[PDB]
Amino acid sequence: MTAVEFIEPLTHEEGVSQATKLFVDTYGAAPEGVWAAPGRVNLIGEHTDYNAGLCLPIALPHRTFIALKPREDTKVRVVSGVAPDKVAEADLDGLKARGVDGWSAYPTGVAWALRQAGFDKVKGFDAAFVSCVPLGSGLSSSAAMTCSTALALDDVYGLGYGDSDAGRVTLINAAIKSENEMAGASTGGLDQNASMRCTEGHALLLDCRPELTPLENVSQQEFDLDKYNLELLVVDTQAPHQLNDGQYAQRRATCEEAAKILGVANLRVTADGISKADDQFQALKETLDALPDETMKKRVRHVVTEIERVRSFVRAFAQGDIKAAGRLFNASHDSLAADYEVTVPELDIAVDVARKNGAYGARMTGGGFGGSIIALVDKGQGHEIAQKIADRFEKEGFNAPRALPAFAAASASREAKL
Ligand SMILES: OC[C@H]1O[C@H](O)[C@H](O)[C@@H](O)[C@H]1O
Ligand SMILES: [Cl-]
Repeated sequence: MTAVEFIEPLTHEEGVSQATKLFVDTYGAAPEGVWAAPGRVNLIGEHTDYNAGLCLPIALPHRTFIALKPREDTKVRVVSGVAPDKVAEADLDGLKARGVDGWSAYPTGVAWALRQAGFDKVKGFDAAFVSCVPLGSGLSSSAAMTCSTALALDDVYGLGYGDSDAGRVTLINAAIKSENEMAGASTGGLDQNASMRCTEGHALLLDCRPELTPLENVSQQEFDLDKYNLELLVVDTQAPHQLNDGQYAQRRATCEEAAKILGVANLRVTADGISKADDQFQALKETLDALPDETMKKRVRHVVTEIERVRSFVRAFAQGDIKAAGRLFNASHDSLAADYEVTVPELDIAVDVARKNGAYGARMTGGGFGGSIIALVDKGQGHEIAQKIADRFEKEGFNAPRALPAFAAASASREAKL
């Protein structure tokens, strides 16, 4: 039985080359250019983004590439390099929310979102996608697809939102709106902020209070693994997970009803009230006594402690306290498992193997219910822990996992013009 596979990121050259070839093969004409948005890892601050909390993503070197040409009419053609025979075709003229299904919903929905926002310059396009953000990995293949399309449409229609950070929040809202209202997949804003606003060697300290301007809601935190002789191990469990199954939405609804019983606009209000209390334990106790439901107490107890763990992680990493940073990873997972109840055996067992084989800490990243774990480990130990996870997986009768190199990489950009 064969060694655990590592999924190497497509280079600049491979992405441009493969995106354009799929373009020419499907459409015949050359694209106007090639754009790209990365997948992401969320280091800590999970199930916080839709509660107006704190998140800390990095962008992966792993990118979705779009070759795009705008069209004179309102028709949209899209093709994906995982099925280069199925061209999906749709029409923007009079298009309604939910008006496209399948994966074509996501990129079509981006033009739909921009025309809904009053960008009357935006008509149709042909696009070809090639990605190495693994599907079902919970590393935001979704956001990589929408944010690449949103940057391409901004560029070819000359909207003027692509060449600034502040500008991209308008493209981000469009990408978010495509996923929520066209693809009908509930999403909270973490993935698309990461994909369009992270920078190399930095994590994005994202504040999700919706009243904040773009300059107020991000801080670039130094995240140089080489400084501390670290490696970030990422292992996609490949556990089975129905893409959009209602679990994520139930969570959001419980939180939204938490906030209503509590009489706050959102749980970040509640979390900030507890944090600044002398006796945080007494502050959380008085909060949970207001929620009569056992499960709702646990969801709120997760969101309150998780926001504080983001502030605690940002301090720990800047101090070079990698033991303390690892413990914060461990506490975030443990909270996701017990209090939020979004883990599965594959995630728990992968984490336990990492823990018992010298990881500073390990945790599920993104939504849960499957997908990927992340581990702060010593440089040169990633392969060994990945292979230990794979061996356990086979002993368990689980599907084989796969691992990804990971480090803080660049956000969305244009890769090619002519
Ligand atoms: O941290 C939980 C996470 O789950 C998914 O990846 C969502 O799309 C994100 O917006 C975020 O809510
Ligand atoms: Cl096909």
